[PDB]
Amino acid sequence: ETMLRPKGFDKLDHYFRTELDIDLTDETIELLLNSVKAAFGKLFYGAEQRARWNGRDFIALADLNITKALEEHIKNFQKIEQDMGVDELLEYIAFIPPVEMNVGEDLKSEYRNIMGGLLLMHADVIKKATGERKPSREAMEFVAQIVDKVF
Ligand SMILES: C[As](C)(=O)[O-]
Ligand SMILES: [Zn+2]
Ligand SMILES: [Zn+2]
Ligand SMILES: [Zn+2]
Repeated sequence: ETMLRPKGFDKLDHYFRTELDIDLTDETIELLLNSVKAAFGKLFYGAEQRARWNGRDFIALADLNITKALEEHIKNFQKIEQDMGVDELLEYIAFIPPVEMNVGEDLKSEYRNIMGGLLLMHADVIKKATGERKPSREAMEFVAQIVDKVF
């Protein structure tokens, strides 16, 4: 790899291998990030309605479709000291939530924790579903499919 590899990939690659026992490639990182981005969009299911019922004109964290299981991953992510590239990866995915309403700035400030939780959740699913320390394209495509069915 060189310094041109998209920013964050480096650090994610390094964290997944050394701390989670998952060997990623550029190809499987892209698949992983597309699945994270998809799941992130799914968290906005019901969010505009919940915001309106609360008298708000913006989406708050309280309005998102986050479950207890994801909340646990988000909390575990916040206690990680090593930088796994989440800030760079967030910019890389160029996330646009599927809503017309304003996303509140305090929620925007939590996007790194949400994405970090989604990354740890995906690592958990990779290990429990693929059977491969170095997942193939098809293994990762399967992870994205089964993740889509819990969001
Ligand atoms: C030098 As590396 C991103 O393969 O840990
Ligand atoms: Zn590369
Ligand atoms: Zn590498
Ligand atoms: Zn395929």
